[PDB]
Amino acid sequence: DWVSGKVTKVEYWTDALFSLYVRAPVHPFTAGQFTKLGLEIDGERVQRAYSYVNAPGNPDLEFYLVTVPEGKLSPRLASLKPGDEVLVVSEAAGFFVLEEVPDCDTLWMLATGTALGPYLSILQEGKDLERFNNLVLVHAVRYAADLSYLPLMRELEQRYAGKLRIQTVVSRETVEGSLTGRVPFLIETGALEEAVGLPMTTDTSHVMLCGNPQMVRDTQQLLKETRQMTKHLRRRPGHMTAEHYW
Amino acid sequence: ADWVSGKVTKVEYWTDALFSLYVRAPVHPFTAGQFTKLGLEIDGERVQRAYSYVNAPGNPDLEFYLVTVPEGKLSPRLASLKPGDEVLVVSEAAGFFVLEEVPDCDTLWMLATGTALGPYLSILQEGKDLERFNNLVLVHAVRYAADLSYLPLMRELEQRYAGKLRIQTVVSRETVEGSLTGRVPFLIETGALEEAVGLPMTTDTSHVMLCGNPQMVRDTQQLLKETRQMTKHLRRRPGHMTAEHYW
Ligand SMILES: Cc1cc2nc3c(=O)[nH]c(=O)nc-3n(C[C@H](O)[C@H](O)[C@H](O)COP(=O)(O)OP(=O)(O)OC[C@H]3O[C@@H](n4cnc5c(N)ncnc54)[C@H](O)[C@@H]3O)c2cc1C
Ligand SMILES: Cc1cc2nc3c(=O)[nH]c(=O)nc-3n(C[C@H](O)[C@H](O)[C@H](O)COP(=O)(O)OP(=O)(O)OC[C@H]3O[C@@H](n4cnc5c(N)ncnc54)[C@H](O)[C@@H]3O)c2cc1C
Ligand SMILES: NC(=O)c1ccc[n+]([C@@H]2O[C@H](COP(=O)([O-])OP(=O)(O)OC[C@H]3O[C@@H](n4cnc5c(N)ncnc54)[C@H](OP(=O)(O)O)[C@@H]3O)[C@@H](O)[C@H]2O)c1
Ligand SMILES: NC(=O)c1ccc[n+]([C@@H]2O[C@H](COP(=O)([O-])OP(=O)(O)OC[C@H]3O[C@@H](n4cnc5c(N)ncnc54)[C@H](OP(=O)(O)O)[C@@H]3O)[C@@H](O)[C@H]2O)c1
Ligand SMILES: [Ca+2]
Ligand SMILES: [Ca+2]
Ligand SMILES: [Mg+2]
Repeated sequence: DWVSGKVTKVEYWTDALFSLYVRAPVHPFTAGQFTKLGLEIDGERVQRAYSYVNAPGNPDLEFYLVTVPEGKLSPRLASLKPGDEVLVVSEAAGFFVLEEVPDCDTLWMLATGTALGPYLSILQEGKDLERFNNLVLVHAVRYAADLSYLPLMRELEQRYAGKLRIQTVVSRETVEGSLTGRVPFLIETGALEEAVGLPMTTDTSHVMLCGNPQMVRDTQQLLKETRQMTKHLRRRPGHMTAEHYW
Repeated sequence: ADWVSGKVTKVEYWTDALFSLYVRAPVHPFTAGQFTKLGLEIDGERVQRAYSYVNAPGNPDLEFYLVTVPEGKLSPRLASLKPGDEVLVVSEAAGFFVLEEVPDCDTLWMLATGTALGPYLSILQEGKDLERFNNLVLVHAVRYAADLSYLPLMRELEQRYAGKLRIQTVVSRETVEGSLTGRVPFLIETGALEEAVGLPMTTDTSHVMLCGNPQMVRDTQQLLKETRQMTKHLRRRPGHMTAEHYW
């Protein structure tokens, strides 16, 4: 069921990255889930999926978006202003949630670009992570200026008091404090595990992968070929849980 | 890889973003459907990317159909080459997206998005070793009708194959006469593509080649597996679909 949402704020982080804040009578959701946003464009209802950034129970629904220049809906969401109406599906969907994650010593959460949101909702909620000894959050972007949620990421790192390790990855420039390259290369060379201080192996880890579908594909391929890791299904458990954004 | 120096003979733009790059270079003979790598020494590296030959093997005008990727590293630099510029070229082609790897079938379907039409154009311009296929289907899927850069070549090929080759163009963001509207998996699932071409896409009749946009390749393979019971092809474990992803 669609419901009418009210835009409270659009905040731009760069010329292309922005966060959209909404009030809408949605149902409770599980951290990691997504809903759909909708607008009427040229007489047609256009809808896309967007992950909740906010923890469940935060009434300020938050979405981390990138403007796709030739896209249908994202440039229109990008022009929303406080007070504008946006349609929101009241029932969330998705299985990219903690309750579906197998037990493991280390939960790796890998995200590209604007796909960070499910992890932020999970980590801001802060519940049901006791059974994991280690948490690792990796945000991979083109440029350091694209690390829009680095302040929250550092606050979360502080609050988890050493359980959560954060690592930023910047692929198109070299910046102090970040690894340079793409995630598959960084896994294969040992760079990511050296920087984080933890191994990513079948004996220790479960790996969640969110965002760029070619990154998800290539990382799963590499983990399968070199780490003997398998894709996870609820009915057929494995080491790798993925959510593709397109 | 043995790099050789190539000479740009021409860059020809078809739209603001689509162009063909023409090169002379001492490359080895290649098999139609294969690709080489082009390189420029820029940005403190030898930036190199794979590009499919559009030309038939034996055509000395090496031809590459490219799209300018807005924030891309190499494609905007290739797009600003001029006659007489040097471009580096790997002399030995690579790739298995070639006829000798295609299982026997009644109908060979060749589906391409965007600038991934090149391997099929090289195969179909060469025109050899297609006797074992009864029917050939060439599908070019693009966003806008203006993006059908090789439509005149496709029409001449359609004429020269005297009916053996069926061509269909697909345009996803507008409705234009002569083209189907939408995305290839949707056109397959509704029967519209097959109705337009007049041939079925089934495991009994077809092998399907998929070239270009990796999501389209992924989604088309998924649809065909789920609804036509097709499998991915490996030389050692034959199946019904052969893919070449462009990223
Ligand atoms: C479960 C799910 C959750 C999603 N969550 C988010 C989210 O939190 N934030 C978000 O920005 N998008 C998210 N997406 C993607 C989103 O649904 C849209 O596809 C995106 O907003 C583009 O829509 P569009 O109509 O503008 O472009 P379309 O014309 O529908 O899409 C065309 C192209 O947009 C590009 N694209 C789409 N999404 C992204 C992206 N995230 N980053 C970079 N390029 C992209 C791809 O190149 C794609 O081929 C999610 C998708 C799914 C399925
Ligand atoms: C076997 C093979 C054959 C290829 N043949 C061709 C060809 O004939 N013509 C061609 O234009 N490209 C072709 N490609 C893609 C090509 O190698 C490059 O990736 C492309 O030119 C962009 O390079 P870049 O340095 O500009 O971009 P990068 O910054 O290195 O790439 C980033 C992004 O560019 C986009 N992109 C890459 N290729 C394409 C494409 N073809 N269409 C749309 N978006 C794209 C994707 O979004 C990709 O993530 C081929 C790739 C392979 C593996
Ligand atoms: N200029 C910018 O910084 C910027 C920022 C946001 C959005 N945009 C616009 O929006 C689009 C880009 O969105 P985005 O940058 O947020 O997302 P993106 O293109 O998915 O890039 C996110 C990250 O994923 C990496 N990646 C891509 N393919 C990969 C693969 N196969 N394996 C591993 N890693 C891979 C990229 O590395 P690579 O860098 O090597 O691709 C990058 O670090 C473009 O249309 C662009 O115009 C631009
Ligand atoms: N003016 C233009 O329209 C134009 C044309 C060429 C190049 N460009 C630029 O170059 C890039 C686009 O290049 P391109 O148009 O050559 O290639 P592309 O984005 O790969 O699109 C080629 C075709 O693939 C289809 N497709 C995409 N994802 C699919 C999927 N999951 N399943 C099935 N089909 C799918 C597209 O349909 P959809 O339309 O539904 O995505 C389109 O018909 C952008 O940066 C763009 O700005 C612009
Ligand atoms: Ca608040
Ligand atoms: Ca795209
Ligand atoms: Mg890309």
